[PDB]
Amino acid sequence: SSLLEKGLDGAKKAVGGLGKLGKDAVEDLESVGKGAVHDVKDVLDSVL
Repeated sequence: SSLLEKGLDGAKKAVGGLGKLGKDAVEDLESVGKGAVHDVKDVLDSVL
């Protein structure tokens, strides 16, 4: 019972299967938290 055997196996199936036909979400999920970081970095430059 390894975490890598259940963790990677869970991704390639739930993520690999859902992320594929659901990849369209990943796009809208790529600018979320991933875009919130760089989003503040752009505004922070004006604050300084």
